[PDB]
Amino acid sequence: FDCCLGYTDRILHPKFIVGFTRQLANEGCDINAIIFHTKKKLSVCANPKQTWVKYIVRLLSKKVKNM
Amino acid sequence: ASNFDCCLGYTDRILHPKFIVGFTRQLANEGCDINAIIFHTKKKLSVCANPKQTWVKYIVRLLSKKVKNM
Repeated sequence: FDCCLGYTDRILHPKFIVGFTRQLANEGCDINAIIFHTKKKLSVCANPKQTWVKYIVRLLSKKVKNM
Repeated sequence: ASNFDCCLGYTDRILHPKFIVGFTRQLANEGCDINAIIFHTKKKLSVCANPKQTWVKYIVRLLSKKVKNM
């Protein structure tokens, strides 16, 4: 994605996610977004304020501590 | 589908947090030889980084804390 202009409505499970990128408003794009990177080598634009989005990011972060 | 582009080693060049916009985790238990943190940048040039290093752990934690507050 160059800029996310809209968001997915489909909740993903944490096991499917290998990473994320943050898009910030006024840093090249007009809205904020979390871009999830999946095990299928696809990406998904997600609403940063949604619970499931924060949940995946929290779990990814905790795993990195185990590394 | 294709096999993942494993990092085989880690950069020695520490990056400023302001240039890191995301990361992907590479896990040895998913078949690559080593664990790695693959940092993503605005230019789309990704960097292989050592998960045990302080500069890496800081940036991963910082991105995560910022996301929580968004």
